[PDB]
Amino acid sequence: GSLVPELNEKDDDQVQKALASRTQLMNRDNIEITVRDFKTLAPRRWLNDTIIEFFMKYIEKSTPNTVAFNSFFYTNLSERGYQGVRRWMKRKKTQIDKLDKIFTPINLNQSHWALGIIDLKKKTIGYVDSLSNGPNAMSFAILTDLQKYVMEESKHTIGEDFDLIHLDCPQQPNGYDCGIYVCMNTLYGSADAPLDFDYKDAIRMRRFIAHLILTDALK
Repeated sequence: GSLVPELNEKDDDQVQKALASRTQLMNRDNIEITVRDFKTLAPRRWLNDTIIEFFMKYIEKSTPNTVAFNSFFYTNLSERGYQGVRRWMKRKKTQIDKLDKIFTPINLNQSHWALGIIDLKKKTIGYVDSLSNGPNAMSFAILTDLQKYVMEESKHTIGEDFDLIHLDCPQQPNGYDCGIYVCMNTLYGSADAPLDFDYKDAIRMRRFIAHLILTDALK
């Protein structure tokens, strides 16, 4: 009972084959994944938005009272404020007051992948970064924006007294696995597990997402 499973020989081979066609692999929940996107899961590649979006949607479907927005959520919120994201929640067929958590993947400066976690139960908003400098101006803004989102989306019933925290997490050994670590932090958060994974667990994530894609995991 760990969270990211080890693939069996048939499933791992299905991944190798799809990675070698270096073709559409999936079109569900309005996410088309090609071999092109699938290959960003290949060893040492930058995970693209589409893979992030797949994984968010998988977390949503596999976690009660949980929303996990795609990377474009935070970009619209940042650039346009609450008004630019005002229908996003309703499109999820739920109300913010009925949630345990909201996950927001954050693409800082086209490259750096980080995570926001709004815990409605714990009444915290966390910034989780695997290539973390400590608190900075960007992390403060994220936290501030995510707080404004809670306050707005809830018609000002909740969020104003949330703890704005910088949540420690496992630090990546390299400068390209941000994406996978966001995914690792999301899965672990969604299970209320401590962020105590290591780099070997992160490499298995790559194979896992690839498996979920190939086995049409979004039902």
